[PDB]
Amino acid sequence: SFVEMVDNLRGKSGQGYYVEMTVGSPPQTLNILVDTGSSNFAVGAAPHPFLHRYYQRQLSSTYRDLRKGVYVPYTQGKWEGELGTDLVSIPHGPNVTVRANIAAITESDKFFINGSNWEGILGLAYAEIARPDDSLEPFFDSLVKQTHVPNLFSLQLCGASVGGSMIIGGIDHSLYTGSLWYTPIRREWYYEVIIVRVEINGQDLKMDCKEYNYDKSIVDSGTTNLRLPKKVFEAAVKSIKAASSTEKFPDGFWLGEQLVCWQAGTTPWNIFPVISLYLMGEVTNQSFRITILPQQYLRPVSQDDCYKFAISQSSTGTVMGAVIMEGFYVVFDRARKRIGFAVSACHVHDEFRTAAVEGPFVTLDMEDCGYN
Ligand SMILES: COc1ccc([C@H](Cc2cc([N+](=O)[O-])ccc2OC)c2c[nH]c(N)n2)cc1F
Repeated sequence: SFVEMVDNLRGKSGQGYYVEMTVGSPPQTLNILVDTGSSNFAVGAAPHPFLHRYYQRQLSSTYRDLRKGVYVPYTQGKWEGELGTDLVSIPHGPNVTVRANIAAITESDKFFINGSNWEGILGLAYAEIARPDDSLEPFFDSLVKQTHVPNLFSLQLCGASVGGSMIIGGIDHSLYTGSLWYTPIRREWYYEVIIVRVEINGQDLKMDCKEYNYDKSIVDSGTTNLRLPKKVFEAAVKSIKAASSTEKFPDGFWLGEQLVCWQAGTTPWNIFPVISLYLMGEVTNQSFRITILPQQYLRPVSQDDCYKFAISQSSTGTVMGAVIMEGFYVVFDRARKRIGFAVSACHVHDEFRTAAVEGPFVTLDMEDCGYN
């Protein structure tokens, strides 16, 4: 089972992964970004230069107008829409059709990306961060309530046309290897977690573990990079720099501005360190760590192989984005309020190193790593 859902994700590097969904009756097909960093089901519902398709409510016999608007400011830009409901389904997902809240995006400024394969967003986080308020039930919540699909989904984000799998309602064994280790979901808004220790090539970053989670640490498929707090990013980069000093790179590379290139097939992966995040475990004083390779944080972008540094600075806490998720099979066990990590069956590595998920490790005062 779940074979119907395997490989149901596609994507364009740096733009996220999208699943195919249909909305309305008769069904209208759209590509919806899979975002565990937001909680709205929003879709383009009016003409736009970047949208080559859009939700046409007037053509759905099953549409219902909630007669309420929503205004979402996004960085330097925004989107606005009319809230409503309609029948939604996932062609390559569970065989269910559900009535869900839909934010019909009717106006936007600097939101939709020029030439992006997706026309909407599927916010899989919790209601607390749903716009305009926590009373707009997130899609996955309606899905679970209206069907018998277990309260759980898993993501295998593979990279370099990127692809992956979103398994709704189960765990597909062929998507990972070894063990799944679970970290508790600290609070149900974002998929917030607690990082209790960071290593660069085995060397402890040695910071107040509260810094790692300041002001929070989330798992966000809607973010490309691994984004770390300023103090943490600064330390991580210093350490990553030291670890790879056999070659020097322009300060622009460490800022994600400049690229770094090598003769096709000669990328010096080994001079780059691995990165380990220790996550709070399910058992007392027990943690586990997930380790990613340069193949994860060096985003491929001629007859050379060129890459961009995919670790960047955050002011809104740690974001375990695609850079992290692409090394692992990530299980969002909402039912049990925990997130599973297993080595991904599709992650990119070489013959000497591999992403890892190891445990347990004795760790005291893990609660103290949580920032308030
Ligand atoms: C409910 O309101 C929003 C939901 C999601 C986003 C973006 C989605 C997005 C993802 C990627 N992407 O690269 O996956 C690129 C561009 C995007 O928006 C244009 C986002 C930001 N962070 C998260 N989790 N998602 C912005 C919103 F205003």
